[PDB]
Parts: sequence; structure tokens; C-alpha cells
Amino acid sequence: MGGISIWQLLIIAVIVVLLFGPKKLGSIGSDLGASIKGFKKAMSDDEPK
Repeated sequence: MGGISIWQLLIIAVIVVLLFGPKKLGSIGSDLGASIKGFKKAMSDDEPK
């Protein structure tokens, strides 16, 4: 009801992408994804696998 349905997330996700379009979301994600990149790089030296 609240949104546990996966399909509910799919339709909602689509609207967000359309309104923000792929161009804005690319820069926003990449800009905010910069911190994630450091986490991956730092863990590059180690090898959990």
C-alpha cells in the first residue's frame, strides 16, 4: 500500500527520470557519485573476494 509493491517503484522511478531527464540526472549522479568513487578506489588495494 505504502509502496512495498516493486511495480510501484518502477512507475515512480520512470516519472522522476522523465521530469529530470537523463542529462540532469547524469551530472547530479556523477557529481554526487564522486564520493562513492573514492570508496571503491580505496578498497581497490584490498580484496574481500
